[PDB]
Amino acid sequence: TGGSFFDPFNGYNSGFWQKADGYSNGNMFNCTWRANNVSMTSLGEMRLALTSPAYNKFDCGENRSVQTYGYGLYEVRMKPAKNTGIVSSFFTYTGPTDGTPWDEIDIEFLGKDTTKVQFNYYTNGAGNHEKIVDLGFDAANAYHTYAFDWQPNSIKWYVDGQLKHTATNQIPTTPGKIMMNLWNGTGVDEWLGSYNGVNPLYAHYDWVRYTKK
Ligand SMILES: [Ca+2]
Repeated sequence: TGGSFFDPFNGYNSGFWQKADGYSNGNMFNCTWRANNVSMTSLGEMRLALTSPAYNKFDCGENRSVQTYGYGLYEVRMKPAKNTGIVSSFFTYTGPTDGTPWDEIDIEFLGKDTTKVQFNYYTNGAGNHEKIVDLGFDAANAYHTYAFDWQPNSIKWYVDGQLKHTATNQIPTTPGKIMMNLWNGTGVDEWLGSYNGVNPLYAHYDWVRYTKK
């Protein structure tokens, strides 16, 4: 696994992170990941872009850690994109492609309503832990700090240092990579709203911190 770190996103660290490029996840992810869709701003931010190179085709950005991370506090200072039919995320993930069980822990912002955040996690591919929380502000407007404390017997999620949600049942056990992506869905209209093709759209990440357990 990796040790504690802080990245201020003043520049793109290619020994530490890697960009998805040249393929689509398939199913609900109605886009092709492109390296060019992950970029660094002159303000010290990582920006993920949803862009359209041709009619009804969408390019998106996903960035992942090279190392894998285990128990402890994950914090992201970010602001999601705002639009029907999209998600901006910050999550941990390992699964069958990595020779392990599907273990994942999510903070997801459904673009159809950026005044709510969704929490979730999967343990050995079993999911359905969705919890939707009212933020009391519009996440798309300004940076906020979002976090999860992943322990052996519980996950605790925070918004600006305040506890919002706690899970205790069927908790993930396999270290995963730290990931962020922004994408437009198809086939999941009830969850995300339909996507209406509007672009470009951006999600911005000021910084990421992990603190080992
Ligand atoms: Ca920064």
